[PDB]
Amino acid sequence: EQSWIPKIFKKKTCHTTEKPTDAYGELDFTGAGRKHSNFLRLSDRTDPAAVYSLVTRTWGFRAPNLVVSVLGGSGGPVLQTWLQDLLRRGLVRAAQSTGAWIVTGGLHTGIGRHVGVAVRDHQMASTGGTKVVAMGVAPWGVVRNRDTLINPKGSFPARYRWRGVQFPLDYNYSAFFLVDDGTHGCLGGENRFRLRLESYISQQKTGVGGTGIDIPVLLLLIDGDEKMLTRIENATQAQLPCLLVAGSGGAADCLAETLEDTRQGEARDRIRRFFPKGDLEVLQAQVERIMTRKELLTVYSSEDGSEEFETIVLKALVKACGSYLDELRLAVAWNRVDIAQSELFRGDIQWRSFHLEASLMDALLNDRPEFVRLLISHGLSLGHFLTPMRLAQLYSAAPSNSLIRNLLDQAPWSDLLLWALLLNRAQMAMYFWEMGSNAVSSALGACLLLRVMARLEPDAEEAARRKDLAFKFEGMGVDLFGECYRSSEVRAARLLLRRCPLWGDATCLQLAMQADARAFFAQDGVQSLLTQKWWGDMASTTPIWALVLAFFCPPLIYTRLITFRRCLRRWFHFWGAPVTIFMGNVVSYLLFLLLFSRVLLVDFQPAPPGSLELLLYFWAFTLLCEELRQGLSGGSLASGGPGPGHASLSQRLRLYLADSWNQCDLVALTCFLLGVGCRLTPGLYHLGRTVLCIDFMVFTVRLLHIFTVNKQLGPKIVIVSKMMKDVFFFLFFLGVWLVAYGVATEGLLRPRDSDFPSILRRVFYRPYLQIFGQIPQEDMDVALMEHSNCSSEPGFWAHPPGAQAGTCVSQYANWLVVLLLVIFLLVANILLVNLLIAMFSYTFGKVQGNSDLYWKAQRYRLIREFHSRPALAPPFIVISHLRLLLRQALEHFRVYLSKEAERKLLTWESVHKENFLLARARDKRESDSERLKRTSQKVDLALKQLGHIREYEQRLKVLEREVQQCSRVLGWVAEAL
Amino acid sequence: ERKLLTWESVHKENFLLARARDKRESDSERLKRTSQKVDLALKQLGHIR
Amino acid sequence: EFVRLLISHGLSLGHFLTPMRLAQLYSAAPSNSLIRNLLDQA
Repeated sequence: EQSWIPKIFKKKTCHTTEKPTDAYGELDFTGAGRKHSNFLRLSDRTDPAAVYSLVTRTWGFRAPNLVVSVLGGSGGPVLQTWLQDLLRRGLVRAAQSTGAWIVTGGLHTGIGRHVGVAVRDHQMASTGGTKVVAMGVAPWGVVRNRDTLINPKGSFPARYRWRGVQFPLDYNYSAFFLVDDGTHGCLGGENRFRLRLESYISQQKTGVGGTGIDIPVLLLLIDGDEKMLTRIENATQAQLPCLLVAGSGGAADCLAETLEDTRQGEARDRIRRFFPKGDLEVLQAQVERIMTRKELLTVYSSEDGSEEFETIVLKALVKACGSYLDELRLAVAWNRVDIAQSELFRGDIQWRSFHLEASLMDALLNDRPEFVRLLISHGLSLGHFLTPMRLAQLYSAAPSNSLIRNLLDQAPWSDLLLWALLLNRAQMAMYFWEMGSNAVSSALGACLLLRVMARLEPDAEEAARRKDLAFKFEGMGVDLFGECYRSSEVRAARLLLRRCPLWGDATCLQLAMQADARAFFAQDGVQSLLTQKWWGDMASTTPIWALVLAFFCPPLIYTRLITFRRCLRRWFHFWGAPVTIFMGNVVSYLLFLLLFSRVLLVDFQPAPPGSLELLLYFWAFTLLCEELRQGLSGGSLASGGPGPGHASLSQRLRLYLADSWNQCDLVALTCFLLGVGCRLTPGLYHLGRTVLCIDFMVFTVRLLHIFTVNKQLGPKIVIVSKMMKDVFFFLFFLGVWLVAYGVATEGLLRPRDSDFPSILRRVFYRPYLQIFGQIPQEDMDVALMEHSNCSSEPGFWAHPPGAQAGTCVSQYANWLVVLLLVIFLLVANILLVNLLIAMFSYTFGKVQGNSDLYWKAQRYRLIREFHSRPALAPPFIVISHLRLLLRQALEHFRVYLSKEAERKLLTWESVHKENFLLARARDKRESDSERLKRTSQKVDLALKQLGHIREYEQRLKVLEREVQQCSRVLGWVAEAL
Repeated sequence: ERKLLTWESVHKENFLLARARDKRESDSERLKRTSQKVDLALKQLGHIR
Repeated sequence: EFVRLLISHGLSLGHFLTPMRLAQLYSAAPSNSLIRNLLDQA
C-alpha cells in the first residue's frame, strides 16, 4: 500500500545510527471488534508535526476537540470503589459526549488497565454511538512477543499471541505509538516525546477554517510515586497546560495540603507520602517549583462526586487562562447544549453583546443548527450583526471543493437563505425560511434551484439528498397556500398572481411551472383560479348554449343574455377571452375539412386547376405560415433546457422536433406538398390522388390534440396512449396462431389453381375475417358442393361454387378441416378477447391515478399557448400577419397593486404563517408518544432526588446514638461518681 | 479483495447496530423500562418508613 | 445468552479453539437420528 512510511520515519540500533523503519501496519485481535488497530514504531527526537499529520490525514481519525491525559501510577493493586466510579462515570461519559482523546501509557497491568476496564464496561452497558477512541504511547522494549510484527515490507493483518520484565499489549485501544530508544526492558524510559506531542497539539486551531479557539489540553493525575513531581513541574513550567489533581490519592495529596494553606513542609512531606524519601530537595524544589504559581493547579472536590465533571473541567480551564478564551466559544466547539442552557439562563452574570456577536460566527461555520436558535432568540438583533465584511468572510469559507468551488472557478434573511441552499444544509434552511419575509414565492424558487443544481454534481449520494430536500420544500409551500385559501379567496387570488421583486420580474405561477412541481398544481385553488382565467374578461360560469347563441348572432352580446364609450369596449372585452378564440379556431378548422372533402370527391379532374383548388392552396400556405410562427416563437428548466431570454437556433430546432404532435403536422404538410406537386406534372395523375387521399387521414386525426384542453375529455384522451402495451401482445399471439391455421388448411385442401396473390390471400386474409362473425362454410366442407371430377391426379375431387377458392378441392379426410375450424374458433373467440378485456381492466385501474395528475399539470401551458396566438381566423390570417409585419402575454399574467395594499397583504399572510408553524409544533408536542418520554424523564429525576434521602437516616441515627451516649456519660460523671 | 471485505464489513457492523437501536428506541420498550424504574423507586422508598 | 458475556469481555477465540477441543465438541452428539445417522455411514 503506502511506502513513504519507511522513507521518512527512522529508527535506531546499538553512540547509535539511523535506519529506515520496519514493523508497521494494522493489528488484529481474534476477538469481538469492529476494527483493526494501527501501530507504528518510531524513533525519538522526531518532529511531531509529521506524526500528527499522519494520524489526521492517512488513518481515518477525526481531529480532536479535547485531550485529557491520565498520568499516574497506583503500583497495581485493585483500587477502591469510588475511584472506579470516577473513571467509570467522569472520564468516559464526557469523553464520548465531546469528541475527545485519551492519552495513556498503553501497556497492560499499569494504570491504563483500569482505563481499559472502564471503556469496555461503558461500551458493554449501552450503545449511544461514537465509540471511545484512545491512543497508547509505549516504549519498544517491554512488549512480550516480538517477531510476529517485524517484516520489512509490513504485515497488514497480524495475528498476535500472548502465551507461547515484559508485558503484553492491551486489547481495548485503537492506536499504538512505539517509541524506541535502544534497550531491553527499561520501563519508564520515554517522556519527552509525550510532552512534545501534548505541547504541539495546543498550538493548532479547531474547526474547518482557522476562526475559533485553540484546542484545550489537560493532565489529570490520581496517585503516583516519588518521581511524579518532576513530571508535573516539567509541563507546568514549560507549556502552560491546566492541571487537575484528584483528591484522596497517596502522592498528590501533599500538593492538596500545601495548596489548601491559602518547618511544616517537613511535617507534610513525611505524613501524606512515603516517609523514606530524603528531605533534601523534595521540600525545596519539588514543592516550590510547583507552588511558585497557583492559577494553574486546581483541587478536585472529594465531597462533590461525579455528574459534575465537565463543569469542573470548564471552570478550571477558564480560570487558568488569565495567567481570548471564553465559555460560549468552548461550548460551541463542543456539542453540548446544556452548558449554553445553564450559562444563558443563569442570572448570576449579565451577558454582554461581544460574546454573542463573536460566537455566532463560529456557530454558523461548523454546522451546529441547534445553537443558532439560542444565540438569536434571546440575543442580538440581526441588523447589528450582518455586515458586508462579515458576509464576505462567510462566503469566503468554502467547506467543499467541488460544488461551489467549481462554480466559482469560472468566477437580510434571504441573503442567508441562498447561502444555506447552495451548500446543502437542511436544518439551517428550514429555520431561515421560517424567519423569512416573502413566503410562498421563496418555497417554489428553492425547489427550482435544487432541481437545477441536482444535475451538475456526479454522485448519487448527493442526489438522494437533493431530491428529498426539494420534496420537503414543495410540500411545505403547498400546505402554506392551503392554509391561506380558507379565508378571503380574493386575497389569495391577488397573492398568487403578483410579481416578486427578489428574483426579477417573475410571478409565482411561472416559477411553479418551470420546476415541474406536480403537487402544487394538484390542489384545487389553483384549478379554480385557472377556470376564471379561462373564462376571460368578466364572465362567471355561464352555460354553453348562451355562448353558442352569442357566437352565432353578434347582436346578442349587447343585451341581457351575456353575464358580466361603452359598447366599443364591451365588444373588445368579449372577443379577447380565450374561450372565444378557441371556438373560432375550431370552426375554421372544420370548414377547412369540409372544403377539402368537396374538392376530393366531386372535383379534382384532369384539368387546369381553377378557383376551388387555388383557395385550397392559399389555405395550406397559411397553415404552413402559422406552424412556422409557433415553431419560431419558442422550454423546461427542470430538464436542463436553455431557458427563456435568448437561445440558439440549434437549440430551438432541437426543442421543437421533440414533441410528437407538431412532428405529425410537419409530416402531413410535406405529404400534402408531394401530392399537389405530383398532380401539376402530367402523366402521373393517379398517384397524386392516391397520396392525397391517405394524407386526408393524417389531417383528420389531429382533431384530438385540440380537444385536450376541455374539461370532460381531458383525462380521457390521455389514457388511450398508455394502453399500447397490450395491443402488441394481442397482435403477436394472434399472428403466430393464425399463420399455422392458414398453412394447414391450404395444405389439406390443395387448390389446383394457384398463383402468388391467390395463395397469399387465401392463407392470411380469410382467417382474419373469421374472428368477426363471418364464417363462410362453402369452401370448407364438401357435403355442400357438387361431386364433379374434372381433375387428372388420382383421387376424388369436388367443385367449389364460390370465387377465389380454385376450381378443384380434394376430398381426402375432410373431417380434419372441420375439427381445425372448431379448434381455431374456440381459441381466438373465447380465450383471447376475454383475456384482453381482463388486461385492460387491470391496467386502467392502476394507471388512472397517475394520468389524472399528469393531465392536471399541463393545463396551464395549454391555456398560455392560446393567448399568444393571433386573434383572427385563418381567412383573416393574411390581415393578422399584416398587422404583425407592419411594425417589424399581458392579460392574467401581471397584476399591479398599490404599495400600501402590498404592505398590508404581506402582514396578512405572515400572520397565517406564524399561526401555522405554531399549530404544527403544538400538535407534535401533545401527541401520544411524547407523554411517555416526558414521564420517563420525570420518573428518572424523581428517583435521582429520592437517592439522596437514604443516607441521612443512617448518619442521623449515628449522631443521635452519640448524643445519647454523651448524655449517659455526663449523667454518669454527675450522679454516679 | 482484502480491501473489499473491509468495505462490506463496515456496512454489516453498521446495519446490525442500526436495527438494534431502532428496536431499542421504539414506543413499547419505554413503557417496560419505566415499569422497572417505578418498581425500583418503590422498593427504595420502602426502606424510609 | 451466556456466550455473549463469556466472549465479550473475555478471552480471544484464537487462544480457545484447538483441534482437541473441537474434536471434543463434535464428539458430543445430543441427538440420535440426524448427525448420528449421518455419521453411521462414517
